[PDB]
Amino acid sequence: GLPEARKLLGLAYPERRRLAAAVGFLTMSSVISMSAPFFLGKIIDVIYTNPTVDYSDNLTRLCLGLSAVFLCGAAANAIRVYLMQTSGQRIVNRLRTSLFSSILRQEVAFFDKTRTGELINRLSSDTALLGRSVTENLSDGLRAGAQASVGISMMFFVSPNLATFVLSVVPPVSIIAVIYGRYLRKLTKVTQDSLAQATQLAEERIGNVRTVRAFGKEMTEIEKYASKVDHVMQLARKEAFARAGFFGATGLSGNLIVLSVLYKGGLLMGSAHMTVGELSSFLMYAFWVGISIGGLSSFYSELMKGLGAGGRLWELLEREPKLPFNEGVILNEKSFQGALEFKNVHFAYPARPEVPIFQDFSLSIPSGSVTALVGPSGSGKSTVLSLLLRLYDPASGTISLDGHDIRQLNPVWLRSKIGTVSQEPILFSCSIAENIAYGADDPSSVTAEEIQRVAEVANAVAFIRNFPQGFNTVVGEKGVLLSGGQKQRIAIARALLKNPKILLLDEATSALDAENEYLVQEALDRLMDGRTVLVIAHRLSTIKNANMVAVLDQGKITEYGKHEELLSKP
Amino acid sequence: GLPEARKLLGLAYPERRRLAAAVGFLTMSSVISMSAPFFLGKIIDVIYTNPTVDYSDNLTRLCLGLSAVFLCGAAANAIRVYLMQTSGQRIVNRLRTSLFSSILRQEVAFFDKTRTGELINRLSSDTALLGRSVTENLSDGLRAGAQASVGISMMFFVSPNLATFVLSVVPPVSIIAVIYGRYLRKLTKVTQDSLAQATQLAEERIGNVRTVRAFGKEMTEIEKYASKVDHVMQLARKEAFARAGFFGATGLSGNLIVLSVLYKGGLLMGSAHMTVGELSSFLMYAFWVGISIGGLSSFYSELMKGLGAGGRLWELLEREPKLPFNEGVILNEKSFQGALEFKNVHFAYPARPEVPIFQDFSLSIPSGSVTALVGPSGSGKSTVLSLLLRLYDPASGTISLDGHDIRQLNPVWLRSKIGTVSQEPILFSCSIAENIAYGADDPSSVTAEEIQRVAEVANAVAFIRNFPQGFNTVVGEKGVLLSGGQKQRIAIARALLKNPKILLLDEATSALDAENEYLVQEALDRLMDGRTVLVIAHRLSTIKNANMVAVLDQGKITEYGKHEELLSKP
Ligand SMILES: CCCCCCCCCCCCO[C@@H]1O[C@H](CO)[C@@H](O[C@H]2O[C@H](CO)[C@@H](O)[C@H](O)[C@H]2O)[C@H](O)[C@H]1O
Ligand SMILES: CCCCCCCCCCCCO[C@@H]1O[C@H](CO)[C@@H](O[C@H]2O[C@H](CO)[C@@H](O)[C@H](O)[C@H]2O)[C@H](O)[C@H]1O
Ligand SMILES: CCCCCCCCCCCCO[C@@H]1O[C@H](CO)[C@@H](O[C@H]2O[C@H](CO)[C@@H](O)[C@H](O)[C@H]2O)[C@H](O)[C@H]1O
Ligand SMILES: CCCCCCCCCCCCO[C@@H]1O[C@H](CO)[C@@H](O[C@H]2O[C@H](CO)[C@@H](O)[C@H](O)[C@H]2O)[C@H](O)[C@H]1O
Repeated sequence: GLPEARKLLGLAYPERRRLAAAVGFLTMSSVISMSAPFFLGKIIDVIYTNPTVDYSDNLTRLCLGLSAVFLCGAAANAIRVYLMQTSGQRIVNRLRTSLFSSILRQEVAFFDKTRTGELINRLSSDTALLGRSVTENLSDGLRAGAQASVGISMMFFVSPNLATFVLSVVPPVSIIAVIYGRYLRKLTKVTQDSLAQATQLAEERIGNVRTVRAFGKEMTEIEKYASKVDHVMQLARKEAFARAGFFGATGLSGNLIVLSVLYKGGLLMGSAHMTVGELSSFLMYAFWVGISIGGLSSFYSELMKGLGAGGRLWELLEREPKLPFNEGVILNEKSFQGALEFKNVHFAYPARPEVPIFQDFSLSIPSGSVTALVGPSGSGKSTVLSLLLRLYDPASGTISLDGHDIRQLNPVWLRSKIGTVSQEPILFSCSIAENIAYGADDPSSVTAEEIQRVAEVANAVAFIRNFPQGFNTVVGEKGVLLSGGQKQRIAIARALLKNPKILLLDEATSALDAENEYLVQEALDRLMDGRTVLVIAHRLSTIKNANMVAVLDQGKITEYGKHEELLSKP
Repeated sequence: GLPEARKLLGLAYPERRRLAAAVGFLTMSSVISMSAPFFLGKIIDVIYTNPTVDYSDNLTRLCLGLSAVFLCGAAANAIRVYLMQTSGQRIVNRLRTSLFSSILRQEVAFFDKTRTGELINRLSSDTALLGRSVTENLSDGLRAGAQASVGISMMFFVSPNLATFVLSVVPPVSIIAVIYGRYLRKLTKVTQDSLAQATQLAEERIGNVRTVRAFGKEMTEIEKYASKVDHVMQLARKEAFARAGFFGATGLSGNLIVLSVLYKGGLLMGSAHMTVGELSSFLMYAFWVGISIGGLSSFYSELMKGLGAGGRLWELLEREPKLPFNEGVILNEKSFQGALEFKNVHFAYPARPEVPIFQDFSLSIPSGSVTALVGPSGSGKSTVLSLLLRLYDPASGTISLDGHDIRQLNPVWLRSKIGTVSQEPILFSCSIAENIAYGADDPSSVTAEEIQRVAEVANAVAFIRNFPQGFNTVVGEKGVLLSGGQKQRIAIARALLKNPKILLLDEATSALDAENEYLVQEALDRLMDGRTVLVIAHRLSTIKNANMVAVLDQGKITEYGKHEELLSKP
């Protein structure tokens, strides 16, 4: 309501001087324009009164004068439109940057409960709506509002009898038409509800054609759908009958209302209360009020749509992340060794809080050691990485870095010290070089020599240069699809460029081939060297060579020790 | 072109009598309507010539007569709209059923290369377009075409000088405006291309916020996006300048063209070549031609859109499935025993033809035996089920049922004999009872007693009745979410109701809990009894108890025999 309009006020505020200039051009053009029916009525009565008089010179002067008025009106409109559009574009730009900045500051839990599609609809559609609502739509309502105001005033000035008549007739007709319109909307909802059901059934059955086939139900589904769409046709016929009636009734009413004005006006002329010019003026103003009422109606719908968008954008713009974005301490070179400690950690994902991942999880990972995490569910093991990068906070317990609770540190800084290599790595739809550069604190500051060096160590340089575009080859989803081994080696190149003291590896037991597996293992060994390594082990070789082995069973470290001492225990 | 219009012809053909009646009402209304500027010009000249004459009785008779004309016109419009809408609805209904029927007849390979979203856009949007293109849009172009035709003819009848003048002036202005319009479209594309890039970047980075966080790149992405949207603003300002110029130029040109007609017309009146009424008639017809040109323009855009839709729908309607839908033999009771044979089967999925799944795969599954399929990739093992249900055909080799190549049999029938229980079952968004009933050849013919019986055997009846709605509980995605064990037991209830001689089980090694695992194993044992079972084994108990064990290595049966004889072999 009142604080909503206050937010729309401040939104247009940085552009107040452009919008004021444009409103000034809009007022000038709209009010000068409103004078034409009045002056046309005077000319109509002049021709009527004097049919024997030569009007060539007046006409030539008037048409030369009107040319000049039209050139001015065109210049004023050009300026007004440019000022309005550019004002909106600046507002939408400020909405895009502000909205994107807030979204990326939110905790992972927020993304867990919010769909990417909805956030993109807010960044696309809602920013467009909100931007034009305080500009184009505000100008549109302002013109229509002034033109109904001037029009109605001019109808009463031209003839207080005919204006009072129109004002007594239109409202009852408009009220009845609104009630008929609301009925027609309900018959439309009934049809579109039924059509939505049929389309959802169709979508489900196409999407699960393998299950449909498997049970020999293609013919059944075809007949089911045919029954649903035959019922839609039944509803659509009822709707069509009500729509035909409405268009007939509103059309007749519109025509008869105009006819009544021509008839009452015709009689007022005969009785000398009015001239033909005066009636012409009245009808032009009445028609202009009609259009202006339409304009105010369209302005109200777009204002409500823009306020709807406004509520959705102020929701994210004002959202305070439930986890700090760039806040906390940084450790010095002397104190940062890369030792990690889990102490009585309890955790369940925000989306599935009913499923406990950790239940009193304690694990001590000393500096420069290789600790192999072993256990049943990989969901539990993979969650360790998420908590170490503080994507989430434990429900209970603490995670410490060199004795410091990771909550007391700058999360951006914490993450710069912890590198990761996934079973299935994520590469953005940009060049290989940009993807590798991403590892650096400053990816625009990396040299081609640094990118090439880590690409050699990661055993990635040969397949990259074997691309026609080389390091300029656009990868990701929207680009060139890479093999699992190729994606992993670029992930290792990125890790090497990051150069973290702590490394978290998730071993890929799902897929690896004779050619890739060798060059990936060789690169992973070079990467693992001189770093605190936490590895979700699947390969027997990494478990035997690891300094320690941790058994994760039902979200707790049940057994911990060297691989050999673990075989002789149970 | 010519065969395209021939298809649109036949589309409207079943509704030819409704559409003819509506066109008749459209022609009547449009041609009677076109007479009003002519008759208004005569009345204008009558008032002008006789200002001293009482016209009250003529006006009252004319307004009573026009009331009757308006009541007729309203009735004709109501009928015309109803006939047009209902004709389109019948056409769209025939397009929905025909299109859905063709889609579900297509082989699984088709769905492998076609997105569900695209098929739903063809069933939603394109059926709507095509249906209104031969109805509403055809009527719209027909009215506008007749009204430009009558209008232009009437402009020449009213004044061949002024009509020739307008015809010499509008085309040069229209050509120049088209060239300026095409330029403005290119500046718009440049802006919207840039905006699409920025939005895609935003979508990717929001969608991969975990990777962005992990490398401390939230601030980098925010600044990257801000750079892209600042560049969009630069393009949008250039576009805004060209749009402002175009609206200024087209506005001025429009106004000056009308002014030229008022001036030339004004001079023709002075020289006695025309009357005020005649000029009024001419301007009304000129304005009506203007609107009609707009109407023909809108009709051409919608005709092209509808032809675009038409090409996409005739593509699927005329597509011949690359695998038979409901064609082939059925075996008798005596000859159907449920014995299966794979002979030198070679296969690679249509989407990934570079990856061979089977390379000379041969496996003999005798009637009433339990064969356990064991091996590395589960992708290979799961493909056996797809080939047995003939969702695909082998590239080489044969699959036989009781000595008959499954290609020679009716695939619907073949599938009625082969049941399946997946690790992750598929349940539609309908009642539990409807989901269970799906197993039957006639799911509407199953009794509540039959559904309850299989639900008891499947150990499903207790959790189903423990639902507030019971067997009426809507499950699937759009409904009540069930546990893995609950979904599996309903899958077993459906299998029991199907009562197949052959059963294909995919053992769920991913998830199973102490409570579910017992009741699911008990139900699976009752289901496995007296049937030819092929089980993708993960549980050691099922491999030891199985009649035979088949080792699948690199898409071939490397070792086959009893579990004990297999341990002493390598
Ligand atoms: C859905 C559509 C609904 C439309 C409703 C139609 C309503 C009918 C319209 C009737 C119009 C004619 O209305 C008629 O106007 C004249 C002229 O002002 C009035 O006539 C009276 O007042 C005028 C002055 O105003 C005097 O000159 C005249 O001598 C006197 O008789 C009539 O009292 C009135 O009945
Ligand atoms: C569908 C219906 C379409 C018809 C629309 C309504 C037409 C009404 C019928 C004709 C009534 C004629 O009414 C007549 O008009 C003229 C012109 O204004 C009036 O004339 C008055 O104004 C004109 C200026 O236009 C002066 O030149 C004249 O000295 C003055 O008396 C007459 O005093 C009046 O009697
Ligand atoms: C972007 C907008 C472009 C708009 C272009 C504007 C073009 C200029 C319009 C000029 C209109 C006036 O055009 C003028 O009309 C009169 C009246 O017919 C013509 O006049 C001539 O023919 C008429 C008959 O038709 C005779 O009665 C008259 O005595 C004779 O001089 C002039 O030869 C012509 O020049
Ligand atoms: C922005 C410009 C707006 C103005 C639009 C154009 C107006 C032109 C200027 C006035 C010219 C007046 O021209 C004058 O019109 C009248 C009315 O048709 C003509 O009169 C003719 O028709 C009328 C019927 O309407 C008859 O009653 C009359 O007997 C007959 O001669 C005159 O012979 C002509 O000289």
